[PDB]
Amino acid sequence: TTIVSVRRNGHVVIAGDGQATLGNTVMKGNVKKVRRLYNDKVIAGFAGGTADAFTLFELFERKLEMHQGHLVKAAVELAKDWRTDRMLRKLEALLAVADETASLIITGNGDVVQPENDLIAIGSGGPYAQAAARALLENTELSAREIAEKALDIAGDICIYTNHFHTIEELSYK
Amino acid sequence: TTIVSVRRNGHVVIAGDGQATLGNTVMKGNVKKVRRLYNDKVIAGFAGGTADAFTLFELFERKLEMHQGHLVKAAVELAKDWRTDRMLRKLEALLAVADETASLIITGNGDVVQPENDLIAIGSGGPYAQAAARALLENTELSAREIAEKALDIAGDICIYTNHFHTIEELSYK
Amino acid sequence: TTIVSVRRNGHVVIAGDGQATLGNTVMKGNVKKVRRLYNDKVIAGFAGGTADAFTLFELFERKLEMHQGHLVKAAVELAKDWRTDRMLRKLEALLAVADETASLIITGNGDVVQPENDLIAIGSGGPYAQAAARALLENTELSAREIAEKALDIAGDICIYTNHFHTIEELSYK
Amino acid sequence: TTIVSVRRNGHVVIAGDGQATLGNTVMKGNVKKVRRLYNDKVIAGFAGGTADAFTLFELFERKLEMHQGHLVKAAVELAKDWRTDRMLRKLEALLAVADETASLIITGNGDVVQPENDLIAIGSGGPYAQAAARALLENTELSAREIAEKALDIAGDICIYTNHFHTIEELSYK
Amino acid sequence: TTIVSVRRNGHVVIAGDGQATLGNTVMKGNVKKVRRLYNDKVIAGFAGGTADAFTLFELFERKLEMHQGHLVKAAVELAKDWRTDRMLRKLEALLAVADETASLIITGNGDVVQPENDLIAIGSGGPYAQAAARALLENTELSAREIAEKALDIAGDICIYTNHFHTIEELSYK
Amino acid sequence: TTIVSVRRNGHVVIAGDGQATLGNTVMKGNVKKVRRLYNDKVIAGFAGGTADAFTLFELFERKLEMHQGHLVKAAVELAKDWRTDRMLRKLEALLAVADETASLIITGNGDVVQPENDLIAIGSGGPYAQAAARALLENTELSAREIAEKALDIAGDICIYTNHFHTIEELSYK
Amino acid sequence: TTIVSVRRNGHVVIAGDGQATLGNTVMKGNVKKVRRLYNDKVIAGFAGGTADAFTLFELFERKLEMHQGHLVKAAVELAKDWRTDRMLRKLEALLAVADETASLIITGNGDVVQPENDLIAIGSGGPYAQAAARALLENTELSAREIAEKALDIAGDICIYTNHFHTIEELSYK
Amino acid sequence: TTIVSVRRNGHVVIAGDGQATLGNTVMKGNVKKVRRLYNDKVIAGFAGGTADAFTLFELFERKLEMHQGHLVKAAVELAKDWRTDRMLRKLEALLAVADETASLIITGNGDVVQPENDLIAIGSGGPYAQAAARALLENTELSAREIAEKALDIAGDICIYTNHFHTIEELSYK
Amino acid sequence: TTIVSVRRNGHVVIAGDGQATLGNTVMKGNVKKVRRLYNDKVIAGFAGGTADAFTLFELFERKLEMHQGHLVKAAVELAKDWRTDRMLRKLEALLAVADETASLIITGNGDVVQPENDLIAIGSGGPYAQAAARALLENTELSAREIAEKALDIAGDICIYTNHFHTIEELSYK
Amino acid sequence: TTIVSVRRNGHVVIAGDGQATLGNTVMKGNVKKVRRLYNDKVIAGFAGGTADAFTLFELFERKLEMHQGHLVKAAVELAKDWRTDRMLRKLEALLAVADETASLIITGNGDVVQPENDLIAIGSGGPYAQAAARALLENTELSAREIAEKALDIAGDICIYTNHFHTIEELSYK
Amino acid sequence: TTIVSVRRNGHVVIAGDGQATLGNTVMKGNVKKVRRLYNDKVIAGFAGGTADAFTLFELFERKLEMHQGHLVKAAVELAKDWRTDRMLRKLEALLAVADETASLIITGNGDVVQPENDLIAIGSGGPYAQAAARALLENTELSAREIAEKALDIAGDICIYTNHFHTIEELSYK
Repeated sequence: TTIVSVRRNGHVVIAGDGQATLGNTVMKGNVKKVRRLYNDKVIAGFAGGTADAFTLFELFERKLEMHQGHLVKAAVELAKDWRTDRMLRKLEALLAVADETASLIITGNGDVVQPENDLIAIGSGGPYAQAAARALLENTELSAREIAEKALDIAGDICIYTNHFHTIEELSYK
Repeated sequence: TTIVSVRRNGHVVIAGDGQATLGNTVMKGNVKKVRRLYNDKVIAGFAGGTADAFTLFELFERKLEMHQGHLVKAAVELAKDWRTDRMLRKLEALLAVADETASLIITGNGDVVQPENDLIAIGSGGPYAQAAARALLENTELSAREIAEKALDIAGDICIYTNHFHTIEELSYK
Repeated sequence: TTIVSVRRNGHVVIAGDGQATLGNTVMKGNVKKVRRLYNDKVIAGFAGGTADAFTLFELFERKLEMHQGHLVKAAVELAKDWRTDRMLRKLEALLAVADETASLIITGNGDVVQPENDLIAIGSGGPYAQAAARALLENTELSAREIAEKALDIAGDICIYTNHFHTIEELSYK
Repeated sequence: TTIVSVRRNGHVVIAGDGQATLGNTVMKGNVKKVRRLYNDKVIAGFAGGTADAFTLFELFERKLEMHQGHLVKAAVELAKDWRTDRMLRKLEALLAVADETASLIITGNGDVVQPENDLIAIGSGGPYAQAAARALLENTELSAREIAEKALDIAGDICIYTNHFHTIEELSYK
Repeated sequence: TTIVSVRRNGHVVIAGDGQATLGNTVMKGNVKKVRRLYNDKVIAGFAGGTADAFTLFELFERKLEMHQGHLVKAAVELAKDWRTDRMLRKLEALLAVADETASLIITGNGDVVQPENDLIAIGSGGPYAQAAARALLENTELSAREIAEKALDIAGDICIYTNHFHTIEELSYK
Repeated sequence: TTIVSVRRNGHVVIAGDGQATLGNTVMKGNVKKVRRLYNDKVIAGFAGGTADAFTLFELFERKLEMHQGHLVKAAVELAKDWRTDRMLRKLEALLAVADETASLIITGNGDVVQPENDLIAIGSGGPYAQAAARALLENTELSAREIAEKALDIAGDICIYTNHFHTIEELSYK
Repeated sequence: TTIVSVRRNGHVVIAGDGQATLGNTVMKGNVKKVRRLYNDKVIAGFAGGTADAFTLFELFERKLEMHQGHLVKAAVELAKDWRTDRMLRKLEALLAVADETASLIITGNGDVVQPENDLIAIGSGGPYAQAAARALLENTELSAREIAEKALDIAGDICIYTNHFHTIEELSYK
Repeated sequence: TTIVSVRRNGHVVIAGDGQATLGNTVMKGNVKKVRRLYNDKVIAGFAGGTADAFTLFELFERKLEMHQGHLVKAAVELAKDWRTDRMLRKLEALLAVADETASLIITGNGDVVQPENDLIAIGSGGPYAQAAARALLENTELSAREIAEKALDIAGDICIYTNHFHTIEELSYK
Repeated sequence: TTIVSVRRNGHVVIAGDGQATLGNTVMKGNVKKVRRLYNDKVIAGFAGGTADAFTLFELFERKLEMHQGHLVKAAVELAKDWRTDRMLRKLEALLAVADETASLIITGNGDVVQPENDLIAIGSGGPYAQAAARALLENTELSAREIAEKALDIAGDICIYTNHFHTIEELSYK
Repeated sequence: TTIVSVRRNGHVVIAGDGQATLGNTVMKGNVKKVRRLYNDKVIAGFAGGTADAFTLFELFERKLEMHQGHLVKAAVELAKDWRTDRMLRKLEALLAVADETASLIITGNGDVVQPENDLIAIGSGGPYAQAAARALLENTELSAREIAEKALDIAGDICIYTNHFHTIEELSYK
Repeated sequence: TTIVSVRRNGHVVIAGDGQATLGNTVMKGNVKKVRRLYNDKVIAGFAGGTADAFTLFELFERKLEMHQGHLVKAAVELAKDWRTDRMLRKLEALLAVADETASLIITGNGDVVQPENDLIAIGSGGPYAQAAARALLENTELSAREIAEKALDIAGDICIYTNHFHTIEELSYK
């Protein structure tokens, strides 16, 4: 799976493919890896278990209620619980979550990372996506969405675990 | 890679995809895995190294000169040399080779196998292809080529190491 | 083992084989892998412990009583407790469950999955069944049952862990 | 160890050898691997720890008190507890248990298996015993006991972890 | 990563690089590895989870409030809870913390360590920094800062996991 | 390391970085990975032993003298001896070689490969270069050189085994 | 073992420690790891077997006779033979060799490396030595010998496989 | 690390080196591995974690309060708790502890060992120390301290994980 | 280590050696592996932690007080708590315990074992003792003691983990 | 397999069992592991391959022709060839060979061993046999043959890879 | 095994133990590890194959005849052929050889080594001997012999692979 987030001109997106792999075979090709949270004010993508994600995203909206939409703070409370809690600790996922404020990554290792230009590329195909996203951001006037999409397809072309089915969520605050 | 051979009504084909994988990434998407040998009277596909194949196919045409096109005999002489010879022994490939006479597999283990209905499906995607080829052969009046193709695409859909680029070689003796 | 579900024309089936393996030998050849549930309105197949099964399917029916036949909801509840309950967590299986509404998979991870066309193929022989089910579904008029069947035999013919003993549970609705 | 159960003409037996192996050496040659439970109405054999078995068999008689001798039901309650309970989970054994009703296997994996003709053959020598038991059941008019015994000796001859010391328990309901 | 502390002439620094690695690729190049604490009387560098850090440094300040700036004591308290608390135990990091009093390391093992000359060099690039810090400290008049710097660049020049983005937190006292 | 070749508008380049790694440290930062050959009519990049290189590129030029600049043919000859000669077999590398005719890869396996659009990206940083080269090639008018460059920096920015020292060998023909 | 070569002001040195380690114990503390070759015009150090080195250095003087003291050329002929020859291939060492012309490393992988300022640091302690050598070269007016020595001692202090026994060979061409 | 205890003529000592090793590098050279406990009436050395030791030694003084300085009894209570307690169980150290009564070793395996002449030599260098201590005790009239010291240095000379920094604690009861 | 029990003519002994090993060296040569219990009516040998032992044998005596010398019963109780109690579970050993009644083994698994002729041989040298004890028992009139002895020396002569220091605890009854 | 040689009163024997084990199963129970060589003047047993032995014993008779029956000399010539020769090196066996002169072992490691009293016990059951043989030799007036036999049976009783089928060869020179 | 050489006051000895081990048991207890050579002017000890030895020591004497007693030279010749000759290469051992001139080690690697004070300690018990030899050599007036002896016993007392059977070969010269 590959998940890409690009942010440009009051527009931030999160795109992901839809391949689920079991060993050396495709189990499902249309997994929805990107969704909306917190009255649609937040976009998010995840690598790994769907139910695992469902649980982590729910908790996140929760932490968000507790910090008035402050992305980062609620983001850390989750990176906090995630590593402490005996149950959450067992969960396995890679969260990519964004809003008008900022974009960031959330790992089970109690980490909240905010890459260089809010450019996120997680998943087995992450780096390939990042590489293309980078090339495009710095040499074309393309939109966030256009980049996320063209980047993700490139990833899809190189990464054996990423396909071409997409799901995109956008956020405009301009 | 997946290679499928189907034989129906004086028509025998050999189809293969074109993915070359390095670790978890696609190195090349249009590898030509099927070709012609012996004044076009023989069709052949291979899993593994291209140069490796080139060497083994050359020798095969050779063995064919030595047995007047007798597929099987020349096939075994190759399965013979392949395991004995200090150099060939190092080669690694999976040969699928056919003519109007019969279709067969040739392994470095000095094996020449002729599956149940001349139906061959080698490669990481082999079984998936075989399964579809089987379903189609026994429930539709489709041509060899149609089956090889539809089977290969199915393989391509399931196998993470097989793509949708095809190369087909057909032989009509009707 | 191999479990295949197929829904075509107001008919939806679940078919499984009967091999129980241990190491490299067959412990049992007639295991019942497909049963009925919720006053025979729901069908289901399972890969795993026979008792494991008996506890999950019971709980399911239970969840169905709590959501009046709403397949999905109960399904999500089950997958919900399954990954939470300290007792249920140790249980291991692969339920394939379906009714006139929809077909779907439940994995101990807590995932409820709805494959592309209500086509389910779980178990080591899973993909070989899928491959053949797909090929039949897209190139013949055969009935949902006939497909599960033929697919399953093909699975059993390739998978060293799947045999030819079958169990089918159909369901007509239109 | 090898444990064989055969049932023929209102006569069901359970036979087992008596070897205990430590690494590559025989630690004990007369281990009693078969015994009686529930006012002698039930026969049982076990592969693995003696104390482990003692604990599991005790609980089983218990579950039997709770289900009026209903073998199967009490059998599952045990396959249930066995996988759930934090303590039992650590136990390691393979239970073979029979009565006039039916014979079955009970694994720590929450499994209760009833082989094809109530023919059970568990243990490193299981398959060899099964193979002989099968040959004898279908080609001679021999008693359950005669088969169990001759089968077990054959196992003993082939399996390096099974000896020729026997313990048999029989049950006649004719 | 690489964290270097150096104390010479009433000046004590902590300098770290900014590389975040995952597998064989760079996830982030500008991580803030060195921050300030206890009303900016204390400096500190950390190798590990960004949130992990945020929880430890907070607790530290907390411990400092309980021992009025007594670096060491608070440091021992922190290392004390860290290996005891069921939540804190799962946290993983490497704090380098220091003030005019003394410089020191705190490891999740519960160790508070005071290296030979308040010279700290933690992280995969640790020793290459040490090696160069030592060489500068013993053969030049350079300032504490200048050393941490130069040392760190040298570290980044050798360590595949350390880069040239820096973060320095000085402290003058005399 | 990372070697990128790119051919656009009668211009074809080969660009490589200069990092030499050993374990987790940098042994050299300025290795010359791209040189010229055949009286400067041919360009080439190589990943591997510096002497290894020196023997292969020499032999190549030699093969070119035997096929009057026919890139491909010489290339096949080289790949031919390389897998045969008892001395050459032990040599390990990855040549990327190209001229106005065509660009291509030669692997010790004996393979001569011509990637989709004369786009070559070999080395651990290979795919990150590819990903970015592809993105630039398909969304900007940039020159072949400019792409190799930018691509390579992006590679070096992600790959822990690739740096920013470059070596470029262009070639104009039209 | 650690071997350091520094070159400054018409003065080039090669210093090495003298520890030989067997498992976790010191077998010998005064191994002579540096010596002179080719009528004293060449200095050299080696990591690994003494006899192994003796053989490789002999051959090197030989190759030197064949190339009129041309260090580099003779250096490559050795990196050539070393990887080809069936006997030499088995040898295991790391050669560091210098003259007034230049300093370089010679590996069994058919590699001849000339680090950035003729600064060589091979051996388990290599990097630590390099780091100190670097710090000293760029911040003090110290001689080659002084650096090699102070660097080597630092290495010795950090590397568990390097001691403080030294052997130095110098070369003055000023 | 190496820890040696020798007892001769109403004089018992405990000597240890001060090396802390991280992988293949020296992290600290002056670790204090020997200390005093219980109003100075008890001497003690430890191999492993400092904080780990701190915790175990504290508890030991405690157990000592509970058994009126009876070394052995309090020693066993600690070997008792150490293996039982869920927390202590995780601790890792090797205790060497002595008083005028006797000297002994205390392992996490619930073991309290009193070597042949109160001669203790634990740590990676233990055996080498023991060997020298033995030679000296039985062939010279040297004091406990002299032996501990000369033995420890020998260890230090042979063991790659032991240095020459010492800490000694003596006890005179004559 | 090696523990041998032998009962012949109203005499029953337990004999063990004294080697304590760690890695490939001898930590102690005089460990007391055989002691007395229950007001010296019962003898016993143990392989394992010295403190571990001290806790088990105490509990045993305790159990004996609860079943008036009924060796077996107490033995079963001990083996019962041993595998249940959360504290006792972590304890590891091998008790050989016996009296005029009977001889037997107790393993942390919870097993109480009575070997063929009250002949016990536990420990790495176990079988070599058994082999010799058996040979003496069946071909000579030697006393129970004399056998344990001679057997044990033979054990010590073969087993690298067993020495010639002995501890014997006899018992006459008739 | 177990092979025992005993020599007493001008009588020397070689006894061996007859089990051949494949994995965990008995493949053959009457393998002849002992035979005669050199006009019956020499007795011999072997552990391992039969054909392997056949080849080694043939060569031995040969070496014997070349050294006039001098056991030892011819024995070493074989231990010589065995390790040198490119073909013999691949052979795997354990030779036990005796004559009136002396008994000895011959390993592929170029070793010729003459145990303490010409007492040989090789094979997985070797030690158990040796232990019994020892006990018997030093406490009974039994013949060589009686010991070899009783020892071998004991081995057979303990060793899971040795059975009770025997082959004995004796030699009387009195 | 353990071989100790010690030269003090015109006396030089070589002493070895006699244990031959295989797995975890003793195959022989009286192996002769120290012999004489070159018309008894030279002494030597060896760790390894008994025949292996016999071939090396012979060749040595041979080399000595070619360099008139020049220990070192012959020693270098031996180490020279040893790593070259296709036959000798497979031989494995550890010669310790010495005369009035000097003492030294020869390893199959081709190394001739002269340890610090003609003190040799090879074999698994090597360092424990060294440790004690050093301690005696530096703190007592004992003779070379007496040291080798005492050292060796100490070795045998610690090393599980070394025993107390000795073989000493002295040499007086002054």
